Parts: sequence; C-alpha cells; structure tokens
Amino acid sequence: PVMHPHGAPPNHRPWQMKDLQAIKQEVSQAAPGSPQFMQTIRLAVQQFDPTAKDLQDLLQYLCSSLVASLHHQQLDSLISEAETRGITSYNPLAGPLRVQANNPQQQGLRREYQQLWLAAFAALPGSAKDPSWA
Repeated sequence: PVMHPHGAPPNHRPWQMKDLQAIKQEVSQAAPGSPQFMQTIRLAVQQFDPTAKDLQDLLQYLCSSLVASLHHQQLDSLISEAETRGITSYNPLAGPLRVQANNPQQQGLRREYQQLWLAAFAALPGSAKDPSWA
C-alpha cells in the first residue's frame, strides 16, 4: 500500500512493511529471481491482495526499471488474450487496470487480475527478466 498523488510526496504506508521483507528474504533462498519468487509473492499477493497501490512501490522497489518494463509486457498482451478467452464479454477492464481491482464494487477482476499478475511474475525468468542479476 502506497499513495502517490499527482505532484506530491510519496506517502508510503509502513506500520508493517516487514512483511514484504519476508518476501525479500525468500527471493534469496532461490536463484536471482527465478520462478520461486512467485511462490512467496503468490501467498503474499494472493492472501492480502494489496491494492494496485503496492504494485507501485512493490514493482518500483522490490523489482527495478527493466523488470517492470517487460514484466508488464506479459500482462499487456495477456489481457488481450485473457479477455479473448471469454472472461465475461469484458465489462470493467475497459477502464485502466488499477481501476478494475482498485474497485471495491467490481472485485472479480481483482481475483483474476491477481491470477494473471503472478502468471507475469512466475513467467518472469522464462519470458521477461534478467536472472543474470534480476
């Protein structure tokens, strides 16, 4: 969870940032990134399903410029095919993504956008990453 209003200070929400760290000791355990990363980012993004906010400071701090670059490329087109498949004749996606999940009303795309989020975080090494440092 982190707030970043247009032209303002990054008002991050700590109070317990020692939980993303728990996912930091675990990226270690495995190889520089590797699928295993998803294993812990799975139970952390699948359990507390943080708002798109975290993705802002979780992808900009836990990852880095490059990774985020292609990590989303997966997503980019993933949505193109995720909705082609037949999610629901598409209804809320239409808007931006952070919008579908940052929506207490239409949360369906929050459990789905999370399933495609780790599919772009577990395919990182084999489709978008640099395990030569990661």
